[PDB]
Amino acid sequence: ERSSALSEVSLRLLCHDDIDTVKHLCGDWFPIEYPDSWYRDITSNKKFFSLAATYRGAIVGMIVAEIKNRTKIHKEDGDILASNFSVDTQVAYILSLGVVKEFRKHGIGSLLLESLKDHISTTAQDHCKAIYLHVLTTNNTAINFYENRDFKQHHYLPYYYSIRGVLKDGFTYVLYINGGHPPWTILDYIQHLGS
Amino acid sequence: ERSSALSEVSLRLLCHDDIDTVKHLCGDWFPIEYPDSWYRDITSNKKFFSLAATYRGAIVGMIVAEIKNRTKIHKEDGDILASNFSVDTQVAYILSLGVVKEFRKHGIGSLLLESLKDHISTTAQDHCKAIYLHVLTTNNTAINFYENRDFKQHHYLPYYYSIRGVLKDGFTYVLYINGGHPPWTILDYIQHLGS
Ligand SMILES: CC(C)(COP(=O)(O)OP(=O)(O)OC[C@H]1O[C@@H](n2cnc3c(N)ncnc32)[C@H](O)[C@@H]1OP(=O)(O)O)[C@@H](O)C(=O)NCCC(=O)NCCS
Ligand SMILES: CC(C)(COP(=O)(O)OP(=O)(O)OC[C@H]1O[C@@H](n2cnc3c(N)ncnc32)[C@H](O)[C@@H]1OP(=O)(O)O)[C@@H](O)C(=O)NCCC(=O)NCCS
Repeated sequence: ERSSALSEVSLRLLCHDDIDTVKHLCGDWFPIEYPDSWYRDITSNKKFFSLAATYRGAIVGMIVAEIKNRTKIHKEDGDILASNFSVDTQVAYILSLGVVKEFRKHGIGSLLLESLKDHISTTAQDHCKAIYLHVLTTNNTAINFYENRDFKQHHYLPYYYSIRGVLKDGFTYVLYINGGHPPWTILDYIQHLGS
Repeated sequence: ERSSALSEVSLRLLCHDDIDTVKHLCGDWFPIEYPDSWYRDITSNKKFFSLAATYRGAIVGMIVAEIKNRTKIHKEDGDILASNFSVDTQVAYILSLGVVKEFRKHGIGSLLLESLKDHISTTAQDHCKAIYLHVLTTNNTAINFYENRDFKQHHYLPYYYSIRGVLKDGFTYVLYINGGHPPWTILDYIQHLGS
């Protein structure tokens, strides 16, 4: 019924007209209060690669990412890349990846991810050295999907409580590309030089 | 009427019985959703210095702070102290400082702050090197109060949007004590050595 769904899937960019759909689908995945401005920006601003997967013409999945230089990484994740990667080095952050529950396990998520990788290759060549993202600790399904796709769990991010707001805990997950890697400790060097 | 209010003010620790009052007063200052567990912890856990100011026996102000080693500072604020301050160095973070609006400008906030400074001296001696806190960009009144009290604006903290949650923008404000200072740049050294 839905069994054949991948054969009826097309890829397109998000656009302003998609905002209400995007609110609905994102809200289903994640209980978080993004402002309208966030939705307008991700849907309409070319700084983002925002790609939808449609089934029978209706969005059933999306990936939203930003390719940016390493200085734009928030300090909590600054150490995803070693210091010997210069300030000009690029990374891609995945703001959102999701697929509608009924449509999961048909290969849509993988297709979206692959599409982003292709986009990175054409757009940034070998300059981009990591793709990174955040997952809630609770998301067993997502973690499995990413781990199976070579993403590594970089570190735990704790609950954050402040006047500015509250953040749930999470993990940063990173796929390294084009030779990227995290900072190396004394032992890491001892190993490479040693052996 | 309220004019004489400081003469009728007493200081006491927060306790479990205060939680509903604390929710009410904090909520009036800040629009943020702390979980019940946060309130239980700040009211009852001795890891925190949580001090209330009462007028006619009722809480009209409070300060909540935690004295902690520097490794416990979140990475966004790691650079409040220079690297030559060892890992054993302590800082105090102010989780909350507020006074009920009608009772403001009677000296209650200053008293709470001074009390924390006294607590730090007896508790940590000269080991604590900074007191730091966060304010929303919107808080003109708080900024004035802190700036007048020698706190410096260390840096801007941007809006944060993620699956984990949303944070409003803010500033980190720091008072240095016992010789504490931020990292020094090449020019900063050139100046000290130079002149
Ligand atoms: C993680 C997620 C995106 C995966 O999407 P999918 O669309 O489920 O991804 P895929 O279908 O490509 O892969 C899922 C599994 O199905 C398998 N699969 C793909 N097609 C299949 C098929 N036709 N028949 C059987 N299995 C299939 C894949 O091999 C994969 O298994 P593997 O990891 O063992 O290889 C999805 O679980 C999700 O949207 N979760 C919500 C995550 C979230 O909260 N994201 C951000 C919040 S805004
Ligand atoms: C910042 C804040 C705590 C200050 O409290 P206060 O109780 O107002 O502080 P004080 O009364 O000590 O000082 C306020 C001013 O009144 C002056 N003052 C004190 N007593 C006075 C008096 N009796 N007559 C006239 N002025 C007086 C003080 O000198 C000070 O002015 P200055 O900065 O020019 O010196 C208060 O504005 C507040 O609670 N703001 C909300 C901040 C917030 O959101 N905090 C965290 C959110 S959880």
